[PDB]
Amino acid sequence: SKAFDLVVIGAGSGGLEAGWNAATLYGKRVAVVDVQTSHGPPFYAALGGTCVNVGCVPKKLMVTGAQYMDHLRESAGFGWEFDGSSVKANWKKLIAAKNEAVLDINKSYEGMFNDTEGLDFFLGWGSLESKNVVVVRETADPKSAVKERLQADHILLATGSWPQMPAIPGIEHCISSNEAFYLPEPPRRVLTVGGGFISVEFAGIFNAYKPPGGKVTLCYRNNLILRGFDETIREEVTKQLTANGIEIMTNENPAKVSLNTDGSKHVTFESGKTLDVDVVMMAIGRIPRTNDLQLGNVGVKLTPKGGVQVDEFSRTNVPNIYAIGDITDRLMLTPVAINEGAALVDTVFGNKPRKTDHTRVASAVFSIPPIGTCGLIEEVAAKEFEKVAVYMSSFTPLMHNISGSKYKKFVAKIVTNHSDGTVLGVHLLGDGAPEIIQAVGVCLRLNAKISDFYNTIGVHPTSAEELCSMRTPSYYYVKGEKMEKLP
Amino acid sequence: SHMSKAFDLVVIGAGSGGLEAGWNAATLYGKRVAVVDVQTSHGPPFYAALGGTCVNVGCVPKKLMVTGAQYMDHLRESAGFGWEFDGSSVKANWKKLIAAKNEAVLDINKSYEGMFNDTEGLDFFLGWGSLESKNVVVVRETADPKSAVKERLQADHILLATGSWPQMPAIPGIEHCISSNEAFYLPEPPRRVLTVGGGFISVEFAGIFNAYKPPGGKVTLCYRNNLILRGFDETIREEVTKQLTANGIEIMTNENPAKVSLNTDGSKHVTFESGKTLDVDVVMMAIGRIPRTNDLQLGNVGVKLTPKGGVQVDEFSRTNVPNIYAIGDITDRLMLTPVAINEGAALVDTVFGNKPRKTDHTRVASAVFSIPPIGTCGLIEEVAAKEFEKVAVYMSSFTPLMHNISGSKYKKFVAKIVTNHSDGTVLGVHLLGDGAPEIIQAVGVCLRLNAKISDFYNTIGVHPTSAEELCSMRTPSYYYVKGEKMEKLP
Ligand SMILES: Cc1cc2nc3c(=O)[nH]c(=O)nc-3n(C[C@H](O)[C@H](O)[C@H](O)COP(=O)(O)OP(=O)(O)OC[C@H]3O[C@@H](n4cnc5c(N)ncnc54)[C@H](O)[C@@H]3O)c2cc1C
Ligand SMILES: Cc1cc2nc3c(=O)[nH]c(=O)nc-3n(C[C@H](O)[C@H](O)[C@H](O)COP(=O)(O)OP(=O)(O)OC[C@H]3O[C@@H](n4cnc5c(N)ncnc54)[C@H](O)[C@@H]3O)c2cc1C
Ligand SMILES: [Cl-]
Ligand SMILES: [Cl-]
Ligand SMILES: [Cl-]
Ligand SMILES: [Cl-]
Ligand code: NA
Ligand code: NA
Repeated sequence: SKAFDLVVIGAGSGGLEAGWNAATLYGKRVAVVDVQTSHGPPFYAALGGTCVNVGCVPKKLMVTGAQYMDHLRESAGFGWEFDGSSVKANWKKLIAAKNEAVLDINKSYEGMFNDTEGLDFFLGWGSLESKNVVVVRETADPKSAVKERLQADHILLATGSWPQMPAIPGIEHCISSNEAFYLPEPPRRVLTVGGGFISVEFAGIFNAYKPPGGKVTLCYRNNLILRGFDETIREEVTKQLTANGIEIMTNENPAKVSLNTDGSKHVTFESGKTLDVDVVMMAIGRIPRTNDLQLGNVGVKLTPKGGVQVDEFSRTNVPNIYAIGDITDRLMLTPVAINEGAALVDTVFGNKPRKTDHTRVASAVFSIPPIGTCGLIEEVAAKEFEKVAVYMSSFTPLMHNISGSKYKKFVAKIVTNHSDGTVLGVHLLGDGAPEIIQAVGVCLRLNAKISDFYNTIGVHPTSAEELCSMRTPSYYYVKGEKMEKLP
Repeated sequence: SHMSKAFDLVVIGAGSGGLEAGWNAATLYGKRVAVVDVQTSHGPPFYAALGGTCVNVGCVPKKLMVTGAQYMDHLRESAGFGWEFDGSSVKANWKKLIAAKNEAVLDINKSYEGMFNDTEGLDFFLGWGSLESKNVVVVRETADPKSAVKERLQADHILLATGSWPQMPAIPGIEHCISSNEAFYLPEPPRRVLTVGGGFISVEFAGIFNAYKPPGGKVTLCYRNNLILRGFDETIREEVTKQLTANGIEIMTNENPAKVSLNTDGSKHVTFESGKTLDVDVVMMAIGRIPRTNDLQLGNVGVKLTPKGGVQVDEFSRTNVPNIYAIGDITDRLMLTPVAINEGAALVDTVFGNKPRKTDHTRVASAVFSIPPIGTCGLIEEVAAKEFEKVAVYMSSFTPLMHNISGSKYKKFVAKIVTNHSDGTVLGVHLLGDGAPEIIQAVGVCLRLNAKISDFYNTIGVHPTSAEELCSMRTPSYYYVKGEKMEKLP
């Protein structure tokens, strides 16, 4: 048995931040537990968390790889000549370079533990034995061989989320994003199930790397992909995915999946339609990872959705037990889990309580082309503010009339409280959107108004400068109703 | 008819500034406006045309050409992500680039053309504008004041918006050299080229010629002092030098051409002041741009010039003559299109809108489209350090993740924030690497709202991006205390 000031269950974004800050800013004794030290099967997430191993970082590399499909084709407009028939996308080379890059980060975090005093790493499955004891076991079976027992005065739960699998017959024929990262070969025909950013991002990855005669289909059970994003943007990205050869099946949901004699999958939709594919990747949701923690042993309370319930400072119902990051089922983003972990350790080991602000958080979707957003979409703004204005600009950038990708419209929309000009949200679609939106998140912390954008001098020629050129609302919401003139 | 025409405002120069002023005077305030320019569409002999330098031989076509040049990196970098193709078959077709560019520019030319037909009170006159007197602009067939008169335009107010022009140094064999204007029209990409100058135009062109050079080629950039891009962040100056070298560009600093002659094969033989020599197919001089005031006949009305040669103006763009104003590059200040545009809008609001307004020339964001590019806004540290007793510099430099796989590990991203350490106010932000021009725009908005470093640091990052580094810097890398560089406060 071993003592500590902080035991962190889960060496991911939120937990490495919390642990690192405690060991180094406040010189506490920290233990951190995870099930695996390097990425991949069988447990996928590992030292560094979801982001590093099966998340933001490898997805970004693979989206970057998929973008060359457009680049190679678009180069001809600017005079570039080569043998187009010689072009092939080697997925194994992609995956191998991606794995090497992720493994470098893994080795780097191992070195971080070996080099930082008062921060120890424990390999295996952690769970709550009592209010101040964490057990680590050989496997996730609450019953396997104990490896270590750790008493702790404070306990941080930061075990993240896991893909949700619907309970349809044949679900075990489907993969999740976890397995997608390791596919031996690029699927020829693939169905991504879901309308959110993971389904959209992988559909473009697979679309770029599919072999000759490939097809990517994305299905979603409701009418329009990317619920929660700007409505013009959802429509436009739908249109740009279609122009790049992806087939979008809206109002469709798998009812079952079966095995074909050749090893491919036979998907039957609730509507009766059928599709044969090599891979069915479910990306319908991620759920808080709470099962393995034996939370009953101490009474830590859950919300009706399955998140560990927390107050604004991340405290559970049981004193000295905390929860940050995806396990709380709030904003599922890496930097938000990091900010929670830092605010928590500031509150508990330093002294200036700090709470994470969950409004006006900027985020991105690495679709092709990508989306960058911060703050409210207009239909949510229309329910809290009596007068809302929407400034909108949309057009194909001149580089994309030369490249031949004419379908590539840039969209910039600014939503305001029309009573005092306060910017409430900014929504972007087009090359560079994720990069443009970062400093827009700072603007929103400063309560920028539309006149602060419009009075700023443009950087020319950029897409971003569009945000500084809008003076006149394209339309309004008054008391929740959409209209073109103010009444 | 054979009678002069009358206007509230005559603008000489239909470019960035003049078109903004004219359009706004006509459409917002119902003035009667004339705009004069020398050519309706781009290209020789006069290069700039309706739409200005920006549209014809500046921002717009250079960005299309830098975008074309970036495919050289994209093609190469694709291999690290598993793209395979016949490398040996790769050609850069400069003539296709130039054709595509001319066609895009000409489309813009044509759309300005129809704006004039349907805008009531906004008229275009072709030829050369000069001041005959306080209320009469004469338009002539050429820049020579003896050339024939095409029109006389009566004007209550006159706006000088004639922009700037490349400067040519008076060295022997200067006639064998070209400027950026000709560079846009060269029939063939040069095998060997010297770009003379260390400013943005020389650097951006070096990148473009480097991508499109034929098989045995070489781009050399020379600069008379010791480090390119004066006026920019010093770290970024040194790093951009390294990245350009890494891409096969030869940077010769502390070198200056003394003379140029023709070898017997027709190539250019450049001798430097050091006595070093270089043979090239093209010498592009880009040592500076000067205000275009010579053709205006300013002596006729007594408009004063600064020592530097620009039209002297007050904060409201007024000259020493009551109803004659000047904006844009002719005033030899900040030579940027959106600055000319903002000056034009402010001037018109002031004169005809009764809502006085002056352009703010501080904290203007701007970009260099070098490969890799720069985005910058506000003070560089050594300027800040002369004005503020305590200055903190936050600095981060990293290889973005993609370049761990691409092959281009030399592509370091640099992000610097310079602050007044007494109260945390951001004084300057300086960025080098892919996306920097796009990231920096909203930074301009932050600086105009007096952001502090903690406004940055408390903002949650968008992950994974390069921009998020701006919102993860909490501890100075170093300081200046009463002008003195030091890694810690005393
Ligand atoms: C495909 C995909 C793409 C994504 N892209 C982005 C993006 O672009 N930008 C963004 O901001 N966010 C992105 N995310 C979300 C981001 O990955 C998460 O929000 C983030 O990782 C949450 O961090 P966390 O600390 O809550 O959990 P995690 O980082 O998931 O860490 C949990 C850790 O706990 C370990 N663990 C679980 N149970 C136990 C146990 N009982 N004992 C010991 N260890 C355990 C796991 O092995 C894991 O390493 C993406 C997610 C996915 C799935
Ligand atoms: C190569 C290059 C690249 C550039 N890149 C950028 C960039 O990326 N971003 C940026 O912001 N700025 C850029 N600039 C600068 C930008 O082009 C100028 O700051 C801007 O055009 C200034 O606008 P203006 O209205 O002062 O003058 P202009 O746009 O130059 O307009 C002046 C007009 O007056 C006309 N004219 C001149 N004399 C007369 C006369 N006597 N009678 C009638 N008409 C006349 C000319 O034909 C011209 O059309 C670049 C410039 C160059 C040369
Ligand atoms: Cl769905
Ligand atoms: Cl819907
Ligand atoms: Cl060619
Ligand atoms: Cl020089
Ligand atoms: Na350690
Ligand atoms: Na931050």
